[PDB]
Amino acid sequence: MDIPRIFNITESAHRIHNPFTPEKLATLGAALRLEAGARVLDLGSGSGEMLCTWARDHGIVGTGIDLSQLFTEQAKRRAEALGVAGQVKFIHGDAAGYVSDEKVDVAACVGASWIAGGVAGTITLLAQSLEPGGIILMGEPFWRKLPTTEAVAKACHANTISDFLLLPEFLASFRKLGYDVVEMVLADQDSWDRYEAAKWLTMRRWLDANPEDELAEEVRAQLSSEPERYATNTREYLGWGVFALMAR
Amino acid sequence: MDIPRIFNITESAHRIHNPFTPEKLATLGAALRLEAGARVLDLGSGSGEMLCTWARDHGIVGTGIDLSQLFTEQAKRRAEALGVAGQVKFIHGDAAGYVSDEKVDVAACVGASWIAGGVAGTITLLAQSLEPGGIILMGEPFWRKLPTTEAVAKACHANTISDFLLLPEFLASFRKLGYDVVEMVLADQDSWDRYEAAKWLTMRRWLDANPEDELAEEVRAQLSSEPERYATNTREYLGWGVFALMAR
Amino acid sequence: MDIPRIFNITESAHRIHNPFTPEKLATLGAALRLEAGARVLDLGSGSGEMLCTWARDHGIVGTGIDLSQLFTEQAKRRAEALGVAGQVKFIHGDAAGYVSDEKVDVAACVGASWIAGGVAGTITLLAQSLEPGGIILMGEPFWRKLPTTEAVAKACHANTISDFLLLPEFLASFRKLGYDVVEMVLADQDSWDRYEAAKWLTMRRWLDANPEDELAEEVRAQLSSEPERYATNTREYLGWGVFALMAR
Amino acid sequence: MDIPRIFNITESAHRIHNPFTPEKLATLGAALRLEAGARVLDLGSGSGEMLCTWARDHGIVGTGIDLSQLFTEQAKRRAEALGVAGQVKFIHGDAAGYVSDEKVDVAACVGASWIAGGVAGTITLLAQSLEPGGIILMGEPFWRKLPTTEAVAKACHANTISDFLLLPEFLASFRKLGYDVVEMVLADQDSWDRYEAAKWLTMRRWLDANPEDELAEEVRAQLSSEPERYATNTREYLGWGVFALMAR
Amino acid sequence: MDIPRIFNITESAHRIHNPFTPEKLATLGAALRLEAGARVLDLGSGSGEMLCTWARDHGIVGTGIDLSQLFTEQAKRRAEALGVAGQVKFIHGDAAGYVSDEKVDVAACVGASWIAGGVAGTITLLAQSLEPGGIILMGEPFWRKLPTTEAVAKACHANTISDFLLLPEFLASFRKLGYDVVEMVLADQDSWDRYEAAKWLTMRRWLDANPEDELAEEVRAQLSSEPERYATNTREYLGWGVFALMAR
Amino acid sequence: MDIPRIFNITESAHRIHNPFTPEKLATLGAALRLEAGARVLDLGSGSGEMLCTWARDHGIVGTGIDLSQLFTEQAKRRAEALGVAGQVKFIHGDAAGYVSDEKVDVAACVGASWIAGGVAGTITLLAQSLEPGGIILMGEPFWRKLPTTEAVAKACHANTISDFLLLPEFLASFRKLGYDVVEMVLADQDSWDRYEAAKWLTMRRWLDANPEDELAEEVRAQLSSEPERYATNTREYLGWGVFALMAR
Ligand SMILES: Nc1ncnc2c1ncn2[C@@H]1O[C@H](CSCC[C@H](N)C(=O)O)[C@@H](O)[C@H]1O
Ligand SMILES: Nc1ncnc2c1ncn2[C@@H]1O[C@H](CSCC[C@H](N)C(=O)O)[C@@H](O)[C@H]1O
Ligand SMILES: Nc1ncnc2c1ncn2[C@@H]1O[C@H](CSCC[C@H](N)C(=O)O)[C@@H](O)[C@H]1O
Ligand SMILES: Nc1ncnc2c1ncn2[C@@H]1O[C@H](CSCC[C@H](N)C(=O)O)[C@@H](O)[C@H]1O
Ligand SMILES: Nc1ncnc2c1ncn2[C@@H]1O[C@H](CSCC[C@H](N)C(=O)O)[C@@H](O)[C@H]1O
Ligand SMILES: Nc1ncnc2c1ncn2[C@@H]1O[C@H](CSCC[C@H](N)C(=O)O)[C@@H](O)[C@H]1O
Ligand code: NA
Ligand code: NA
Ligand code: NA
Ligand code: NA
Ligand code: NA
Ligand code: NA
Repeated sequence: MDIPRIFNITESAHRIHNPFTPEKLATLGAALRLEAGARVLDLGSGSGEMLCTWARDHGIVGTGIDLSQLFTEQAKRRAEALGVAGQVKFIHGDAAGYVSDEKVDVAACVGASWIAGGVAGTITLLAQSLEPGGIILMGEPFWRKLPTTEAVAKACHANTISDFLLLPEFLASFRKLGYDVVEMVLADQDSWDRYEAAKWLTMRRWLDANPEDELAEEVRAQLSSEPERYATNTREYLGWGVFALMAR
Repeated sequence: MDIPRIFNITESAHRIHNPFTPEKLATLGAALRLEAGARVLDLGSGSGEMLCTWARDHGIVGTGIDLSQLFTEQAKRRAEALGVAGQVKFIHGDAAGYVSDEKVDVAACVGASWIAGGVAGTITLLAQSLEPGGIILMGEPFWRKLPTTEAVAKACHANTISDFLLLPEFLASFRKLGYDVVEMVLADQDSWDRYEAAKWLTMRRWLDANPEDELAEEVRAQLSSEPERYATNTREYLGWGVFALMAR
Repeated sequence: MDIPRIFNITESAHRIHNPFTPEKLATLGAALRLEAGARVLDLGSGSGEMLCTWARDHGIVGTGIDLSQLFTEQAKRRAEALGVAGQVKFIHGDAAGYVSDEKVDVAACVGASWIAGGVAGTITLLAQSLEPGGIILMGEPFWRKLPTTEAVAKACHANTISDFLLLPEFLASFRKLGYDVVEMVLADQDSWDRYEAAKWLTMRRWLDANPEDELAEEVRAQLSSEPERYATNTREYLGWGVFALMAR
Repeated sequence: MDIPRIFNITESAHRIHNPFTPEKLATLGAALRLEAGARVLDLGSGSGEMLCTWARDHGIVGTGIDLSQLFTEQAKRRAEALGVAGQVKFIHGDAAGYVSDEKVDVAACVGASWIAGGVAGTITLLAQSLEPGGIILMGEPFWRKLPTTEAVAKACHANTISDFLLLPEFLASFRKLGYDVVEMVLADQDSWDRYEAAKWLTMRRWLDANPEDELAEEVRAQLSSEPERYATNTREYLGWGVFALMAR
Repeated sequence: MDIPRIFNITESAHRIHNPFTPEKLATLGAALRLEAGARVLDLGSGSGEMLCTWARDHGIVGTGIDLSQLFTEQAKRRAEALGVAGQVKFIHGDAAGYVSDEKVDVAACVGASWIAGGVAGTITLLAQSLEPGGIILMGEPFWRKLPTTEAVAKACHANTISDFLLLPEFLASFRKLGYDVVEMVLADQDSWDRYEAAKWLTMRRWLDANPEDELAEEVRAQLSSEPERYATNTREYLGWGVFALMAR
Repeated sequence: MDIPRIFNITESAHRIHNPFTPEKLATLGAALRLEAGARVLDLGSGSGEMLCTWARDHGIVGTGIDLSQLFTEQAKRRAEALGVAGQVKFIHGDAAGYVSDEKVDVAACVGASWIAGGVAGTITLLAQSLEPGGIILMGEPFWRKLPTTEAVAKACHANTISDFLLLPEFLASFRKLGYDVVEMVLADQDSWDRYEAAKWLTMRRWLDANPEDELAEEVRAQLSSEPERYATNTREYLGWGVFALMAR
């Protein structure tokens, strides 16, 4: 099995499947003070950009599990291209209930927390793989500012305003779970632009090539509506970041 | 050991050590559809009013653990007075890490969640005592409305506004923990008045009797300031309720 | 025929199918100054709680018509349980166009006014059964405060904001129909909680028992979303009450 | 002498001539921790509901003075009906300057403070009857929220906004007089509804019976206008409560 | 009998006794798609401008009843002046309870609904004269925008804000009565100016001619105050229109 | 081919298929200073009211293309009725890509700009038919005021708020295209009422005649909801006008 086809089409040219730039991803690697040889587990690892670049830049080793066949293949090509295939392994499969045999120094789920039914569930899962004194990484949305209506929330892929919290309350929610927040690297509007806008070029080039595809009608509708939807709703209201956690 | 002396002085005449009336407490018992013989565990059971009245009215049995020696003694006198000592047992002691040998149908912590380091920790503790298909009860504050300043928060015994959530987000926080909210009974302003205002009469009568006590100066200052503090801050801004939870 | 199955599932454990507590229902009985022997007609009588309790407490007699087979059966069991079956009769059927042969002192429709196509139509219908000098009872929603968006209205089971009025304008609407408002008993937030929150426990227990039912998917979705929806929309914005009317 | 006829007509069926329910009145009795044998003086005692019910429920004894002949007669019938005539005495007369020979444990004026020219004057009067260590009870209005215009104030039976204070400032005003506030029981909107709405049924039934009375025109005008006036002005803006005071 | 003298003085030179221009009145005639021979009943027909002009322009026939002797005489002169006396009949008298013997295609009350005690009563009366498939016309005020204070309402000849509704809620009120709104023609500020400002010239010319009349003092006061009152209150806040209704 | 059936049903009795009165349409003709013999092309000409009335009043000649068979037939009957069939020709067909052989003095698209994929596309198309020094006419919506939510936009037949602009920005958009705005005639609320309200009478009369039509259910739902929807959304927020353009 796989993820739905439309995601593979829309994000086929993304290295990072989230609102983070390469510069943010490198900032995060350095913020974690990763040492050579550190072991990383990444559940929902996308196209392996985090593991591949940290292997290259910090000498880490690790494993990435992802449900997408396409993105798994990209991750493997990426590790070859960077010269780090010896350090990082990519597995195509479902990461639900995944627990590592050898403990890791960093256990991450960067924007895939439905794997264990939400943020708390995912933290509990990742904790099972974690070396005492290690770090858990959660990549998650929050309100950059509070939407004025529930409709802005539904245009940001939530059901209600209560699905997300403003940053102080979101940070508080990790504390209330039992964790210290020990680091964080947040998206800014420019990093959101990178994630969203790149989909538009990808979609248009796909559409030009696939005018009689069963999905061409749907894609054409998305391409038409997305820039304005994104600018009106997401760009102003939706925050995102990676939060580093250690259990008290 | 015990709780600090000032709490015993201020609340010596309270049956319910929270912003709930007798009528709210009975509403809660009926809302839970308690059957005769149902087993209840109550961590931080106060003066045993919940266990004693539900024993009388619904035929439940149970155990209440409380750190206060005074309130434990009151709970035992209450059970005798109601004719339910055969059904409900009160233990003087620290409820931290308390796990029941026999499972219970209802496992409760009504305004004492620091016992396991917060709401999530306490839910996890209570779950260890719970019969499959049972209910967890959490009695907790939330924002009735959002304070306009951090100072209102500090006047409501929080450190920051982020310590509490508005009701929709608070309900969402239980869902995000993995629980369905299956019932709730909330304080209203009248029930808050019962909890707070009763302290003033108690304090004044204590003060009249104990003019040379080491605490008389402190109590005199509290009595003077409390009604206005309460009316300005708590009465308008601070919500409270009991939430009934079942793990999904 | 019957009402849709989902209502029978959700409300199977409700005595009162509206945002009124037992205490509100008793307040209403006393507010009407009901005399022993007074005759009451109740169209859309639910589980007969109003007729049964007023029979017990005030010595009234009457008839309740309801389309639900389940709720009719409950009403009949309730009258037996209270010792008032001699005083109150429950009929399973459609109350549209129902006119009593003997006149009544109180003719009521408590939250079922679609029976005669709305509030005005229902008042006109009930008037046909009414003794000169009798009282008409209408149980109806109104805006507790004005929603800020049409979406809050649609989340409160209206189509538009104009479907309901703020209380002064709603009271004015009865006056403009030709009636004096002679009494009223309104829901508060606690009574709304009783009506809504009780559905959640009922639904969860049903779901646990009926995992392969054709409705399990729908019920699971409702249970997940309802507490937050209710707290965000209904609890703050939607009013409800019973209004007592006499024609000028 | 007597009170004006219109008040006797409008309130002839009220047990409590203020925005308090029976449940609030009983809450107040218990909040005061009244002991059997405690002596109560009630100036402007209405229909004696406070004295009669506290005699029945707490074993108090006392005296109620009221200017209304009707309400005095009702109070005497009430004490007989409850079996407490031996404990409570009702006197028809003017309570201005009334000082008790035997001291009392509770000296009350519940919504009649014009007797001594206002709140401060009335407190000073009641203090003359009070046992050292006793409680003074004042039943008084305040702003539940601040009216936006002087016209809302005049529709709430004040002359100006400055006639009343918001609750914190009102509580402060007792402190500034020299008293600790030691307890309080406040009206809510439901208790206001009980007080106001009951007048409408009373008025309509009176009007039906007295179509050619000199007051029928005035009463008809009041009945027409009151529900909307009440809902627009009083229900949202006007607070009321009973405050228990002890001199510092 | 007649209407009070001051109205006859103020409006003696008006053809249309409402905030409608001739152009609005003609728009309304065409909007109703009146056919030659259609029968119209007009209760409170003023100076007969609606009947006379529709007779001339659409070939309708009809009857107008008005309580003013003056305005009845004007209506009769108007029908002669337009050459339509054969088509339209004006009757001086009270239109309360008026029911036509022959049914009509259009039954109208344009700003005189106190005749049957309000909008609903008047609709019910007009319905008695109506051919199945005919139209009822109601000319009524509503809030163009919501006044900020009750005083603006009293300056617009209402008692309270709740006397009128904003247009969406007003339209909803007809729907809730059982009627489809099938057409409407609304006043604008210019049509209000025509109705109000014309009174000022009339009043001044009357005053110049009648300096010792018993009403000269009152008229002088009105003339002085009206333009500013009108501009401050009515022109911005008060809406008006004619609504065409058909029973569902 | 044709337009969908529902439009033909709803607008069968409209001469002007837009929020313009006859008086606005005549104002526009005079504003353009049309000379006898001037040639006009009208793409999406509706029922030909613009061409027919300008032929009659200004002596213009022209051609109207419309996709509706019904509205084309009406246009031809209209030209006969006005005595201008010699001057104006109506063609049933698709106006997309339509370019005139003889140049015209006025090239118009009045509320049909989807013909060339929007305002800019339509201007470019019309320009191909235009005599140097001629005028292009575009009939288009804009925001009369900015909706407070995207839902108001969707209730005004847009997808997002960004679909339309406030008038200054809308006028700027023509300037930014390369055109001077040389004249304009805008709808007001009364002209919107004419366009929308007339649909309600048409729909009701259709419904009365066609109770078993496949569309009766849909039409009944529209008739019920439209007046309130229109008053809440369109009447206050949606602007419309005809803008006269000359290329710089
Ligand atoms: N059950 C599952 N197990 C593993 N991966 C899953 C999954 N469900 C979804 N995914 C993957 O979760 C990812 C979410 S996008 C984030 C990917 C990556 N962390 C990055 O930032 O680039 C997708 O790559 C998708 O393929
Ligand atoms: N570590 C601990 N173990 C058990 N009880 C504790 C405790 N720390 C505080 N408490 C108790 O927690 C209670 C908080 S007040 C709430 C008490 C009770 N549930 C009621 O509603 O009336 C106090 O009674 C206090 O004695
Ligand atoms: N046409 C109809 N005739 C009679 N009852 C109807 C009906 N349509 C719906 N109902 C009933 O109307 C009720 C609405 S709920 C309110 C029920 C009751 N008055 C109470 O307050 O508890 C339901 O019990 C439903 O069964
Ligand atoms: N001068 C006076 N002396 C005694 N009673 C007076 C008075 N002037 C007014 N009253 C009484 O003051 C009362 C005010 S209403 C409040 C009555 C009562 N405390 C209750 O809550 O029900 C009326 O009963 C009226 O008769
Ligand atoms: N009881 C009654 N019966 C008939 N006409 C009445 C009436 N009471 C008032 N009127 C008339 O109602 C009218 C209100 S003014 C509106 C008049 C007319 N429809 C127009 O628009 O011009 C006045 O002409 C007044 O004379
Ligand atoms: N492709 C197309 N070619 C020509 N006319 C079209 C069209 N698509 C829609 N229309 C027409 O465009 C019109 C939009 S309504 C406006 C019509 C006219 N200008 C008036 O103001 O009255 C309708 O008459 C419809 O029939
Ligand atoms: Na940036
Ligand atoms: Na309350
Ligand atoms: Na309450
Ligand atoms: Na209440
Ligand atoms: Na105008
Ligand atoms: Na206008």
